[PDB]
Amino acid sequence: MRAEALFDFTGNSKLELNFKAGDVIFLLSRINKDWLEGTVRGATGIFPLSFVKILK
Repeated sequence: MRAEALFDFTGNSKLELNFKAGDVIFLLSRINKDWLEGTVRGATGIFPLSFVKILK
């Protein structure tokens, strides 16, 4: 599925997915209850579920 970012998320590590509010993320899977793995802006990485709205 996909998720629309609600807030900007600037990760510290290259393992974390960077994005800005309004970006639509192509989800890859849940890594745990509070985090997702997804793709956007040419990169892949993990990010907090609470920073996006799942489009479903």
